[PDB]
Amino acid sequence: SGFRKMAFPSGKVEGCMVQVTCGTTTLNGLWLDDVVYCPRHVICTSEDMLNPNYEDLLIRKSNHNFLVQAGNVQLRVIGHSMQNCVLKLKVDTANPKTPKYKFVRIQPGQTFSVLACYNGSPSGVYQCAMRPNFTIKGSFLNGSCGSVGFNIDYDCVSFCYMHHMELPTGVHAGTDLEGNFYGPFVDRQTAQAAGTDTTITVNVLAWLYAAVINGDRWFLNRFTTTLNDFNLVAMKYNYEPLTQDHVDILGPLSAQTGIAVLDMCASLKELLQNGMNGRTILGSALLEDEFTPFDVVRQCSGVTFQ
Amino acid sequence: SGFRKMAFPSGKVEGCMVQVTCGTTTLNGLWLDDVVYCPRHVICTSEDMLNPNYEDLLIRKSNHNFLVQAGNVQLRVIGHSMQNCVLKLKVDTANPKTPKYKFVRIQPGQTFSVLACYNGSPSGVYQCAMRPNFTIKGSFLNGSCGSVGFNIDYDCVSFCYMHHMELPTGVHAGTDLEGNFYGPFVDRQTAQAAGTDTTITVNVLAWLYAAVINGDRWFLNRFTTTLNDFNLVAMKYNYEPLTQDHVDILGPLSAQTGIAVLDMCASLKELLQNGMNGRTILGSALLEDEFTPFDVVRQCSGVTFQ
Ligand SMILES: *[C@H](N)[C@H](C[C@@H]1CCNC1=O)NC(=O)[C@@H]1CC2(CCCCC2)CN1C(=O)[C@@H](NC(=O)C(F)(F)F)C(C)(C)C
Ligand SMILES: *[C@H](N)[C@H](C[C@@H]1CCNC1=O)NC(=O)[C@@H]1CC2(CCCCC2)CN1C(=O)[C@@H](NC(=O)C(F)(F)F)C(C)(C)C
Repeated sequence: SGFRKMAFPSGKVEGCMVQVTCGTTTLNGLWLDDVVYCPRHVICTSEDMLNPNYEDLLIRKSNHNFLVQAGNVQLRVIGHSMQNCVLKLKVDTANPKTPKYKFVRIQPGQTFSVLACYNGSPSGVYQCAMRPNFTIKGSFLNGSCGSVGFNIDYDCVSFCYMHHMELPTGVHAGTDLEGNFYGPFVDRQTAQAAGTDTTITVNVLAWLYAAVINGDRWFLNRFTTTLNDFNLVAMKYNYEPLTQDHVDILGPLSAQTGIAVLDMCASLKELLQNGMNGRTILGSALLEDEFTPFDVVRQCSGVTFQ
Repeated sequence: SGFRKMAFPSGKVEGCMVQVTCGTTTLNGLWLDDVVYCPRHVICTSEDMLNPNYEDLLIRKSNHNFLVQAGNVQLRVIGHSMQNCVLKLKVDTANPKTPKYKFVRIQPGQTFSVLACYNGSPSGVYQCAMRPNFTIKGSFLNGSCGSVGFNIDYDCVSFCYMHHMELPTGVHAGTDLEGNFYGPFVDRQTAQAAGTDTTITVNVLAWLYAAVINGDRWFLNRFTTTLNDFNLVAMKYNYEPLTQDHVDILGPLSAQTGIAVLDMCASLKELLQNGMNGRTILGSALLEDEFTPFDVVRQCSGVTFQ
């Protein structure tokens, strides 16, 4: 028992991280087979970070303008192209550490692990969710761009995120591995801002089930609610709506604990109207919304990866 | 910016994990050079989990009673010995993936990353602290014993924890890698219990400095306090005492933010007496005590490992 913010083991991804230098900018790249992926703003100059023309900027580069370091071994670039907001650097060596992988794009509400890197060297791993407003509440400093987010399914790494920028509230924006931004953000230094977020309702319910599995029951009650009546309360507390599909996804957790989903909704309803009154759930004094129903089952049931 | 519960990259440790079977018990072992380390209760039988005699139990075993699987490759045991509460299984192959390493024992208040494993296969990574009562608030299920806790310093893994058991409040107890338990716990199924914990004061202060670095300032105040007067307030809230050495360790964070340590103590004092009044710090509604001053500097300054 116990419940922790759990990331995937990072070893398969660590063996893909490299350092990409263009001019005086150094950031991280992801080396899979004979291609290195990195944020295209690596080619941006200090003179015009405000409104670059990346097509123009890239046509002025040669292969030799990209220094790629895999550890203490330099990789020769033999081709380059732009795909949306990422650069694809063709190199003359396939990464022998290439895992089985996919490029997948995730939905707001889903979670992933981030391997933060500087100078091609992994610094730390942590778990994030895609917020409803398409930001992620990350932990990133200068030089972290090109760090990736990922999920693991048995032996296969599903890459879902590459880091590109930090917004003025301290949250982060980036792309999928095809270079397409999550949300309405661009890789220029404009006045963009996150815009209003909501709480991921289905995930809070998942985490309440985790608490019950782990012996926190104090927030349970004998009441129930209709889905419609629950959602009227959710709207007022800036929670997002719960759907019948969310109820279906919570089925296994409902069956394990014996607590009907709509009964748990009635408990969440009372938590929202009354607060927690000096008590905690799973060591938190807030309702936690960055665990999916999958995350809870995995952690409380013990799935591994190989 | 941003602040996350950050674990170390786990790849160096993933390459050391193996599966150890004796009888009908399977758990995890740590393979370094030609030795596999695992919890000695792997040899315990179901008949007498209550009060085993491990010397007696081990003298009745042969090398061939230990099945060790490194992935899908079986390792031949060529010797075995007991060191305190761990078993040292000598095998006929050195782990070619052995990192530079040390066996270190940590202090309550210090943090480490845990690579949870089942059947020799890594499941997830998360960050823990050694509690003042020598438990850790982990996340562990059946078969997780032999998972290790560790810190990384450049290229060198400092192993500090091996998992052995779960106590009745859902917290966890284990040994250092020499087999010596943290705290007053034994590897028998008796009625042992955690005993009362305290909050790690210096770590809360570190995390308040992290918040200021990240732009949360609302809890600051114009007041100050003496160390003695602060500790009178700490005792009453079950915080542990703050020492001049703790004040010295917080020096760098004090200098970066311009907030004197004792000034931050006055802010913590008011937080303890008034609560947080519906506000949050670094996304938490509780005072967080599982980040050390080192953790904060590392995350807010960007140290890597290679
Ligand atoms: C990548 N190494 C870096 C990550 C970033 C530094 C601080 N914390 C982080 O997560 N990305 C950047 O510095 C990008 C690159 C930039 C925009 C594209 C053109 C070249 C310069 C500036 N930048 C930023 O993240 C900006 N943020 C913005 O422009 C935004 F607010 F999003 F519009 C700054 C202000 C430097 C954080
Ligand atoms: C290791 N695979 C396992 C980890 C544990 C299972 C559930 N969550 C966990 O962290 N360890 C055990 O099962 C140990 C082994 C045990 C004690 C030594 C002799 C052989 C049997 C039983 N055990 C336990 O953790 C106990 N706990 C206790 O005995 C304690 F409370 F600590 F005294 C049980 C009750 C099974 C959790």
